[PDB]
Amino acid sequence: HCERLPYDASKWEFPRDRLNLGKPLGRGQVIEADAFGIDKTATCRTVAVKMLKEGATHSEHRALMSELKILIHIGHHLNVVNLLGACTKPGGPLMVIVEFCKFGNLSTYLRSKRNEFVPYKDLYKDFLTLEHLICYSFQVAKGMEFLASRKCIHRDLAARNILLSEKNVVKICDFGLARDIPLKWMAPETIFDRVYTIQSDVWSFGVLLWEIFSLGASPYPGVKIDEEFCRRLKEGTRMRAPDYTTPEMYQTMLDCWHGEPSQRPTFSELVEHLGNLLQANA
Ligand SMILES: COc1cc(Nc2nccc(N(C)c3ccc4c(C)n[nH]c4c3)n2)cc(OC)c1OC
Repeated sequence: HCERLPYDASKWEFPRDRLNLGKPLGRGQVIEADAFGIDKTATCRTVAVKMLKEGATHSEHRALMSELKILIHIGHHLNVVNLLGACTKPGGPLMVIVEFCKFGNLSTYLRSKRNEFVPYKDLYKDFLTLEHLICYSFQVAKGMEFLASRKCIHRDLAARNILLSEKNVVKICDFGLARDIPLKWMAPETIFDRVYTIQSDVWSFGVLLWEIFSLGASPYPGVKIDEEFCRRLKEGTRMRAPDYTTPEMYQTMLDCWHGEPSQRPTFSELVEHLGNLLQANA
């Protein structure tokens, strides 16, 4: 019921003749673009634009319109990919304009920096450290506490859906399955009972932490995702600690993977706790 939602064109509508489309960013289609005056200043800024494919079904146009209204409803936060404007009027294609994250998804970035990482550390001069990793974790937690306060469940929280921007700002994206009230990231109650709550997102956040402190490895390495895996997960079997974690961060993963959803930390508690780890590293 996010079709009903209002669209204030005065606030959001951006003229199509001030958008210059660039290279595709993959796969609905996302394209890199240049927008003049989208923050109301006299500047040409790089943005990302979701538009439709050459087919134009009603359900596809409905879906994208729903994405837009959900983003308007959610509101702005530093640690989500924010809406800048949209092109919705009868002139041309439906286009949703968001902030461009120039480094792409966090899983891929982290993988590309495995020989450019050192923990806690004589002027290497470009490398990732534990500080960065804990900083990214803290930021996603902040983004999730925000989404939780807007009464959303993400339902697909994974490093590939975290985007990296300039100045080490990470942003939660993919709100196409965000609701109001892939198995290796899924909580047991969501696997077995089909449940989704903010506390199920906490479990996924735990898998995301494992992804961060493995530098973008795939969860449950070499494990068959079958009826046994789900047995083991129900029982209480968990991933071992990844290669680049601290003890404290692995403990937080285990906490997020509590069997009882109400016994997992809330995102506010994770923001508190991760904030303390960040300052302890520093
Ligand atoms: C993941 O691929 C890259 C992304 C990006 N950067 C980027 N920044 C912001 C958004 C965004 N995306 C994909 C997007 C935008 C709008 C929507 C909407 C309405 N729904 N979903 C959206 C998804 N992609 C940069 C890359 O290399 C530099 C990538 O590697 C090719």
